[PDB]
This record gives sequence, C-alpha cells and structure tokens, in this order.
Amino acid sequence: RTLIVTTILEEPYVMYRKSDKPLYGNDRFEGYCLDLLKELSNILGFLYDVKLVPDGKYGAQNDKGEWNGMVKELIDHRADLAVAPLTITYVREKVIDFSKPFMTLGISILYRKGTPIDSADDLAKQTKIEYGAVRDGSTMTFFKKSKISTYEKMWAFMSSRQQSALVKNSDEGIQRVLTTDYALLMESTSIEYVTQRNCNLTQIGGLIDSKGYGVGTPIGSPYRDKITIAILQLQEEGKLHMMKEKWWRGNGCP
Amino acid sequence: RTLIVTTILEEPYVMYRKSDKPLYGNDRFEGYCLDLLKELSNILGFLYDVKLVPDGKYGAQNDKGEWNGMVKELIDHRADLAVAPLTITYVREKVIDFSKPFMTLGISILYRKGTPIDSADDLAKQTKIEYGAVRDGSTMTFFKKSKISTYEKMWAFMSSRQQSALVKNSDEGIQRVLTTDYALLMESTSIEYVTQRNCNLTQIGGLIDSKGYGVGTPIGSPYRDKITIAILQLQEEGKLHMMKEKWWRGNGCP
Ligand SMILES: C=C(C)[C@H]1CN[C@H](C(=O)O)[C@H]1CC(=O)O
Ligand SMILES: C=C(C)[C@H]1CN[C@H](C(=O)O)[C@H]1CC(=O)O
Ligand SMILES: [Cl-]
Ligand SMILES: [Cl-]
Ligand SMILES: [Cl-]
Ligand SMILES: [Cl-]
Ligand SMILES: [K+]
Ligand SMILES: [K+]
Ligand SMILES: [K+]
Repeated sequence: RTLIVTTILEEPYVMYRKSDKPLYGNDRFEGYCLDLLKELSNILGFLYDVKLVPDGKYGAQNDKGEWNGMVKELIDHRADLAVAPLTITYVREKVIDFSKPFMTLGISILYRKGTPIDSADDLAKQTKIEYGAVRDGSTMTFFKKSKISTYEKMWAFMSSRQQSALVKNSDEGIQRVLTTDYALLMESTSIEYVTQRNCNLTQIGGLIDSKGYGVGTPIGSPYRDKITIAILQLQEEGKLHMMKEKWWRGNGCP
Repeated sequence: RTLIVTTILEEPYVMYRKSDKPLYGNDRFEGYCLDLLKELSNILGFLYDVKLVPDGKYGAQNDKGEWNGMVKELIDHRADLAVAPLTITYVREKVIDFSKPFMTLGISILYRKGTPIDSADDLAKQTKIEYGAVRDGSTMTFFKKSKISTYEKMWAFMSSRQQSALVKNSDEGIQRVLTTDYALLMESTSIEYVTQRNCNLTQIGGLIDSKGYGVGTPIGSPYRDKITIAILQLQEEGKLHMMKEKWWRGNGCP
C-alpha cells in the first residue's frame, strides 16, 4: 500500500511547482525533498502520497506536553514518513524514529554584509543590534535549554519583552534582517540558500552546534532502518551532493 | 548490567595511559572514546568492560562476504557495543546497527603545506605525487565503489602496482606524507588531529563526502536507540564539542 508522507512548504526543500493550470496530488510539489523521496522510492519500491501537515508546523511541545506538526502526525500514525528539513533533536527522538541524517548543518547567524560583527559573542555582549530566531523551532529551543553562558545571555535577550525579538517564520526573519538592524539565528543550510540569493546578506561566524535533518517515522516503523540504508547508498554514490547542488546554486551574488 | 565493549587503539580515541607501573582492566585506557563511554554510562546507568578487538581490525568484508574486526564481534554477539571511530557505512549498516553519529566528518587529503595541490582533481590528473588510503578502510572502499570519474581515476591509481600506494594504517600513511612525495586520503577528524601536531602538514581541499562515527551494536539491540538519545543530549549540551577540544587541541603552530 501507498505510504502517506507528511511535509511542509519550505524553500528549496518543498515548493509549489509553477504552472499555468491548477495542480493536483504529488505534481503540486518540487524541491530537494521531492527529489529525495523519488530516489528513496527508486531504492525501496514504495508508492507515496505527499500531504502537507495540516497545522503547518514542524513539531514542538507545549505546556501540557502535547506535540503538534509533522511530529504529531507520525505519533498518531496519520503519516508513515515525514520528509522535510526536520531537525533531529533529543526531544523529538524520544517520541519518533528518525533515519540517519541526509544533511548535516548547524545554527549560525544571518546578518548584513560589511559590518564589524564576527560572532555570537559579539552579538551577546551588546543591545543595539537586535537578534532572534523562529519561535518554537529547534534553534529557539537550543537557546532556551543552553547552559553555556553566552547562549544564556542571548536567550535572556530573545525571550525578553514577550519575545519581540522572535519571528513566526524564516521569511519574516529574513525581511527583518533586510530592513532593520537585526540578525537572525538560522540553520546554516538555510543561510547558504538565502545568501546565494540576496547579495546584501552574509553568514556571521561559523556553526555554533552540529546536527542533522532526518526522515521521521513513527516509533517502531520498519521503514526507518530501510530508509537509513537507502540514505547511506545515496550519500556514498554522490547523489545527495548532486541534489544539494541542484537546489542551492544561485547565480547572481558575489 | 555490565556491557562488553569492543574497541581498538587509535589516537586520540583510545590510547594506553602513561603509568610507572603495569595497568589492568579499563584503567589501561584513555581518550575521547573512553570519555564518551563514561558519559554514556552516567546517562544510561550501565557498567562496562572494555576489550580490544582480538584481530585489531575495524570491520571489512572479504570476497565471500565474511566480516572481521569489531563488526564481526558484534555480528557474533561477542560484544554489546563497539565504541571507536567506526565509520557509519552502507555495507556495515546491512549487518550491524549504529547509534546516530557522535561525530561528523568526511574524506579529505592530508599533504604538505605550501604546494600547488588544491583538490582531489589536482591529484587525479597527475602521477608524480603518489596518493592512497589505509587498505580495506572505509575511505578505500569509498574510492573502490565510486562511479564519479575523478574518483574512479584515483581508484585505478591507488589499486595499481599491487596497491603500492595504499598503507596498512594511519601512522604509516602519516610517515609516508612526512618523508616522501605522498598524499594520504584520510578522514577529516584525523587530519585535524594530525595537523595540530605536525605544523608542516595541512588538509588539502574540503570534504569530498559526509559521514559520521556511531556506536555499533548487534542488529536488534535495545541499547542502540538509548545510546542515540544519550548522544543527542551530549551534543545539545555542548559536551561532545568540549570532548573534542580536550583531545584535539595541540601546542600551537608558528
Ligand atoms: C524552517 C524551520 C521553522 C524549521 C527547519 N528546521 C528547524 C526545526 O525542525 O525545528 C526549524 C528552523 C529553526 O528552528 O531554525
Ligand atoms: C583508523 C581507520 C583504519 C578507520 C577509522 N574509520 C575508518 C573505518 O571505520 O573504516 C577507517 C579509516 C579510513 O578508512 O580512512
Ligand atoms: Cl505543467
Ligand atoms: Cl496536501
Ligand atoms: Cl583487552
Ligand atoms: Cl538510527
Ligand atoms: K497557476
Ligand atoms: K526514537
Ligand atoms: K542496521
């Protein structure tokens, strides 16, 4: 039987294709994650229907300890796989089963070019430049949970003033960086995509942590280990590298 | 609840401690993997008995598909865990389980500073500078199996002349780079360790792939998922980073 794949629109992972007529079904979508799913299908031999997660969230826990987003779809067995830039984290791995990573990344800083700011510590030791993250994403959670002094200082700042420094989504964060004196704490692979397309933006510093994106499955799924082996095949043959090059390349920035 | 741990001597992961008297048991060893095992045992609450793998190998298949090394120890249920710089690969994932990675790396090139060589394609297009890898290791297997034209070229060269360009172990490769006109294809984390200590050597180019080290267990082990959760905890608290800095940092280079 056909697997249900939960996902979420996020450039360049999953995007609506451009067409002069209304689109239906899997034909609605293109992107790195659709290519990955096509290759995982080619290897494992399953059919699949792609379904956008109905609440438009990745997966976080609230105050009752209730999950939402793609994580919840898997928990409830309303999806077989989640194929998205879903960060592999301690809290999520307790509740679902991720494949080994198809991409490796870290938190870093998106800001304007031409400034003297060079690191997270440069941000933390000042208050003039505002900085934040996407509310309730894994980057925000990293800062909330950190016991490293610099990151504690940064969390105090972000969470201050009813979290006015946080943004609802990455596009809001990018526009805030482009318009105002603001730096966004963002996953490095998204920074790479953005800076290839807006030439006034740059990554500040290196990666402050290390983590991966993996395919999510419900706990106990037999697909998890089969997908890990397929991912390793695609990596070792250079296919993942080719797919990243295809979707990230921008041709307009120095 | 004492787990049997198979491992292998490899700087700075597992080393003999220095003492004026003979050492016994787990007290024989120190290094990043011993620190990791201490942290995992604190989180998960197990005792452990460390045993060097009797044949002194990581794990590779022969012609008949038979395995050796730490991988074979796990297959035969002679150990509960393998804790070492054991690269997570397609062929090993078919026969053992691994935790998610505690370190992420790629193949790169170890060579001398101040030469014209900038990339693997610089090596592939010539025959004057010899280059190779540790025989039967994951790096050699990467080249053997690659269909990328550059890496096929490189494999043809490495395997020529009864594999004269290959070496038996990393220390042999390091001495050959120091003495002769030779470049070693080596996992990037080992290159970092080496170049901290040999100021006339450098990494050439970037990473030509992406992979991790994981804790190995027999297929079906319940510890694999528990160890993954412990590793993510250690990563997110910044402990893995601190552990790397502790074992890697050298005395500085002029
Ligand atoms: C696009 C966003 C909301 C997602 C992508 N990965 C992270 C996640 O899976 O939580 C989030 C980004 C972040 O928190 O920087
Ligand atoms: C130290 C060596 C022989 C090991 C370490 N990881 C690789 C493995 O697990 O196969 C080998 C290195 C390599 O192949 O470059
Ligand atoms: Cl069309
Ligand atoms: Cl849908
Ligand atoms: Cl021993
Ligand atoms: Cl896993
Ligand atoms: K249209
Ligand atoms: K899990
Ligand atoms: K496996």
